Amino acid sequence: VAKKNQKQAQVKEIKFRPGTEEGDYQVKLRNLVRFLSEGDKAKVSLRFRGREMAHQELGMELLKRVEADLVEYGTVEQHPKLEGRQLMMVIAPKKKK
Repeated sequence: VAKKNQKQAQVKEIKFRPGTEEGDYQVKLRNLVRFLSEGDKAKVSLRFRGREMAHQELGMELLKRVEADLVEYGTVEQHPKLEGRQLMMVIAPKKKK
């Protein structure tokens, strides 16, 4: 049931950045969640700029904490992985197993 249903839906993505302020980190979290709440899929992507080293250890520890922040309103469908020079995570809507 896809690309041929009725209203149909589409997964959304939200980018994040290191050293993000609580304010920006909150609204962003809500957005990502809003996508899950409705019932749609959502994935996060961390982009580094300049010295990725610092963002590497910090960007990693982030997804981990962030993933949990969602574990309460979502679940992990695809463990994070390193791709090229960017990090990406996949969050699934809190529904079924």
